[PDB]
Amino acid sequence: MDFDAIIIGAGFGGLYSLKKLRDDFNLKVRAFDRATEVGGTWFWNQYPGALSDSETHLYCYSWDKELLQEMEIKRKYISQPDVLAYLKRVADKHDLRKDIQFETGIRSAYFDEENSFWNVTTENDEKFTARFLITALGLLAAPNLPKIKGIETFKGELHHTSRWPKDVTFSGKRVGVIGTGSTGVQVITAIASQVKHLTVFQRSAQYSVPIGNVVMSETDVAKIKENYDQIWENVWNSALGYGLNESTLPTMSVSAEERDKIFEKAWQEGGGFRFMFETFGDIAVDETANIEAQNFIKKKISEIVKDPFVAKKLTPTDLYACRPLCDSGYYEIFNRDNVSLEDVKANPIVEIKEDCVVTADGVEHKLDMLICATGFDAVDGSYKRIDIRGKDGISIKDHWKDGPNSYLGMMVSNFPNMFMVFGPNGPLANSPPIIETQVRWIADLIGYAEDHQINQIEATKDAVDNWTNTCSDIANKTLFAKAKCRNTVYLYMGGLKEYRNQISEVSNNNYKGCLLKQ
Ligand SMILES: Cc1cc2nc3c(=O)[nH]c(=O)nc-3n(C[C@H](O)[C@H](O)[C@H](O)COP(=O)(O)OP(=O)(O)OC[C@H]3O[C@@H](n4cnc5c(N)ncnc54)[C@H](O)[C@@H]3O)c2cc1C
Ligand SMILES: NC(=O)C1=CN([C@@H]2O[C@H](COP(=O)(O)OP(=O)(O)OC[C@H]3O[C@@H](n4cnc5c(N)ncnc54)[C@H](OP(=O)(O)O)[C@@H]3O)[C@@H](O)[C@H]2O)C=CC1
Repeated sequence: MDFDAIIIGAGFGGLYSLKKLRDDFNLKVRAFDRATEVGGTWFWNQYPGALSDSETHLYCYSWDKELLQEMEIKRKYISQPDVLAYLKRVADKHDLRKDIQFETGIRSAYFDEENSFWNVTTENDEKFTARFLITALGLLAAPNLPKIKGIETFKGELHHTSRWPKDVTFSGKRVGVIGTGSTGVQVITAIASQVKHLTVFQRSAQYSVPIGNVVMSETDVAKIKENYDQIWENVWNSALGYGLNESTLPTMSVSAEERDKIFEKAWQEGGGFRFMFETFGDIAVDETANIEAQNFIKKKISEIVKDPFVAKKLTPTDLYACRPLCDSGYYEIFNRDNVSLEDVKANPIVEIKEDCVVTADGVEHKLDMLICATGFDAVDGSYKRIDIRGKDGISIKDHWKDGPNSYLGMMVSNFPNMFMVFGPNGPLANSPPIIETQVRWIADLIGYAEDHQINQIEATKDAVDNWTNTCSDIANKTLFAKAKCRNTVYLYMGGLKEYRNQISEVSNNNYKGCLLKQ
């Protein structure tokens, strides 16, 4: 009797969840977040070089036409402080904070089968009740780097990229970075010119393409805002929602000289998804096609990195091109006299002293600062860190013991009245379009519940297994069977448009696979 819905999360997913349910469906709803301000991961992740993978004019909401026309499009891609300022504007305009309880982590969510609602308890023993639970948790857990003996003995600055403190200075300091993923590449490229010396501890070299983050002219921004309606229709009609001309052309169907200029054109425009999916249509499907994309980036590495032994060290061994990163000058950094690259697969880290990282060759790497760009736990980690218990009292820890399974990426069997926003078993595409799709869909169902006097919604065990069927069927058709994440399937790989088709069919067929109770 407290609320119609409780929302966990104050980022992209939770913000739109609260706006949709409160202002478009007149529900009484409260949102909770451990943060002190809106933003989600854009409020937490403030490491150097933090940048969006998707272009500025698309990494935003589409449901507010006035916001689209007044939005600031400063550069082709948007930095973390600017995303945070955008989400704070969204909360300002739509009067959202008055229904968000900040500095409040939820500890447990217990489904009350008798009354058909959720018992939600914060970490300060505050207990709320609500008919529906909206979980917009994102992806977060941060595996710091234990496994390395003696990391707790380090006397210098030790930061994980997810907990990046304020007022970090780099001048005159010897800095080390562990991790060469998307975050590591961004930090390394941003700080190398600022430090006295940078040591990169690379376990696995990955492919990276230029992002081409350039300033946007008054004319560039005007052409976007004049054609914004068509731009978003292309997003809903695409597989990735990145504004790309998604290619159908086979990689080997063109000559070697034509293939080189197609890759070169995308290399100049910039963009990771552009290089994989705007160039040709079978790079993630055919091995001969994939190797062609590998050899182009491998050739680009050996031209940029003048030292052939450093270039060889940066070249991915046998890793096939599956999600290459984007960078703003990552390969050029290793030409600097103050940058050292350490292959910690052939020369592993064995211990950390009070003042250094020591490798297996005995070399002590003196450091004033050690940055851990080591990553984040699995996508179900944010859910397992919650004490959620549905029917018969089973917890999501037990139910997802062997990975996350769901119906349409939004519903979990044995967990009624719980709807996941940007959760696992979802599509691989631009996140704001995915979040908007799922939030509009979930709100449509809850409105269908208030109209039809329904107080319990639950997915069946077989609709979930049917979802695992279509995800595994599409996934096993693509090259994503070597170094990724994902018989539990983690992602639906049919694209955004087919995901919206799939989810529209069951909303048009009386929510097939859902157990509606009155
Ligand atoms: C630097 C960066 C750049 C990215 N760029 C792109 C891009 O270009 N394109 C793209 O498609 N994706 C991108 N992503 C990924 C994706 O867009 C983000 O994960 C996205 O912000 C997800 O939004 P969200 O609201 O669902 O989750 P989040 O933004 O992570 O918000 C989740 C919130 O829930 C809160 N929360 C969780 N559990 C609890 C609890 N128990 N109690 C209280 N609060 C809780 C957290 O504190 C957090 O504030 C990027 C991610 C990062 C980190
Ligand atoms: N817009 C963007 O481009 C961004 C996207 N993201 C998203 O966030 C997710 C996380 O990105 P990231 O933060 O890079 O997390 P990642 O897991 O992608 O990067 C992990 C890095 O840490 C290294 N590592 C982990 N453990 C060790 C160890 N014990 N010793 C040495 N090296 C180690 C890994 O090496 P190995 O590979 O050998 O395990 C890898 O290089 C990505 O999936 C990405 O999609 C986040 C920020 C920016």
